[PDB]
Amino acid sequence: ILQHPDGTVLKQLQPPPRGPRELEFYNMVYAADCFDGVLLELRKYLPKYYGIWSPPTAPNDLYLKLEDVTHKFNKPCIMDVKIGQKSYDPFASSEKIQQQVSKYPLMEEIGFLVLGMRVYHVHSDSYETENQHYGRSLTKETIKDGVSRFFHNGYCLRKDAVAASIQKIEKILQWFENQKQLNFYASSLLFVYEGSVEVRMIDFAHVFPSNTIDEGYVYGLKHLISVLRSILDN
Ligand SMILES: O=C(Nc1cccc(-c2onc3ccc(-c4nn[nH]n4)cc23)c1)C1CCCC1
Repeated sequence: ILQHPDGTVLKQLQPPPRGPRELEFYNMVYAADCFDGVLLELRKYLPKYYGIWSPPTAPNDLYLKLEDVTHKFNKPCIMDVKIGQKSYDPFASSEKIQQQVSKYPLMEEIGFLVLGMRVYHVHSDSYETENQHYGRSLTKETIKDGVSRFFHNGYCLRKDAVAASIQKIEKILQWFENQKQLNFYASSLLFVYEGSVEVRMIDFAHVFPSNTIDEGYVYGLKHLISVLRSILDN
């Protein structure tokens, strides 16, 4: 992800087939002549899409031009959470499945994985960053405290941001409970709050047509909501 001053991010397409699939996803959703009520509603929860972009002198180098969801914040606190019970898609080989489950074998049980966070700390005027090994080290015993860490800001637990996060996730869940045409694998929620709320769906390299509820994604959202709810009792 490259941040542009104009309030956008440029995401370089991942190698095939992932990058092309993510392009086609954005193209389908933001199709100008689209009057599909499900897809129109979905736009609210995605970054705004500004189309494919490539450098003037390099047509080979493909990017997506997306809304920077963090742009309107002064000191954004950011957390990326991968959602679902399976991080592999319906066309993965046995080895790919093994690779994906190996990456975090608790995905089925918990239904989400923290990819990382950046937390602004007022007292030090500095950022605490956690990488992918942080979330992958979390178990059922430590997931609540693992998530809570994100909301430690301003000499307190930011229960305001926790409650707001629940409310925004709930709307996304409502969308998922009113559609059976898309299933989402290895996609994320980006959480942002002001450290000095946004919750948006990102990363669509493994979104596929379906004729069923995305039960794994729903499970993930519900468990995430349950964890966040518990944090409100801290
Ligand atoms: O700091 C982080 N992430 C971050 C930082 C700043 C801006 C944005 C971001 O803002 N709008 C976005 C729209 C789409 C995408 C995206 N990424 N992959 N596909 N699409 C990203 C976007 C994200 C990470 C590292 C630790 C905590 C999580």
